[PDB]
Amino acid sequence: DLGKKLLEAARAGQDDEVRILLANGADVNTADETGFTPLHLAAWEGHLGIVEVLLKNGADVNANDERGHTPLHLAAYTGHLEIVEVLLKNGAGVNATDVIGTAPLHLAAMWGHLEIVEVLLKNGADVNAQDKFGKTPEDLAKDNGNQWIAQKLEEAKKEDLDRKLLEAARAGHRDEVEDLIKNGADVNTADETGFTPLHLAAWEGHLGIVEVLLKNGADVNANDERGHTPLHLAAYTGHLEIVEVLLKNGAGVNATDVIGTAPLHLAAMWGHLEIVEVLLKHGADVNAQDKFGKTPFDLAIDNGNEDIAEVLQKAA
Repeated sequence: DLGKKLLEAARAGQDDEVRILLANGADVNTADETGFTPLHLAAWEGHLGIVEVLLKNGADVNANDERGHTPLHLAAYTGHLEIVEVLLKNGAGVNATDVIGTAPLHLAAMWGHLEIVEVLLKNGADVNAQDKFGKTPEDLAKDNGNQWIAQKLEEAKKEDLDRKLLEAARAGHRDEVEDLIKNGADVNTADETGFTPLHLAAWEGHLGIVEVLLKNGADVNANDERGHTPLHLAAYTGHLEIVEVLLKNGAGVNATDVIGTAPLHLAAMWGHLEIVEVLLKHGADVNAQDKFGKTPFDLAIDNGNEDIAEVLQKAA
């Protein structure tokens, strides 16, 4: 009956009695009739001291009860922020669900535990997880009156939809892009360096996605942190058909980055003759110097692109 005495001590919060019982051979993973273990109970009542002890003595951080509740489900239910951080620390399942489909984030967002919510998200909690009733954490927050947590969850949702749109744009998944847009993703979002979905599509040469993004209000002249526009990226990677659509949709043909390089500079240095001819036809300044002083002609000569040098020398 050591199991009963360990369950009791864990619930009451008797730190020493927990150690005395474990030392005398108590099974750290015993369970009452419903399925709660010594860890479940210590997490339900908030005894951080016994939590750390039990984990250190071989407790299963992810034990389930009859209804599929885990220790993390409980600590998130009772608002004990310190215990949640430690359960995750030992490999607790941030997205473990119960028979109803409820995850810890459903619980921390239903009982107004702002800190626990942002801690769960940082560890990978899914804001779009739906329970058996079709409720996400954001739905339960609005049903109870936690409006700040609801906004935070909305923020994380848009943050996640934007990341997906950037990746879909890079990878060339026209279907995912168009659906992400129809779900409210910002076509103008930007990663840490300032690349928008239209930057990535032009860089990778996915013409179909360039067109879609532009038809949905994408900033054709958006600048990354280095001052590059999508046209800069299409010109130097050599995607002729994208350059034409970009220019047809308002692309500044004389945009300059932090180094003072225009698209013509990049097309001439990388040796894309057709794009050089198209840029000139659309108004590119043939004589433009970058901050170091080089013209596109000098860059073509530097790289042995004689055809390009000829065309630039004639347009000058």
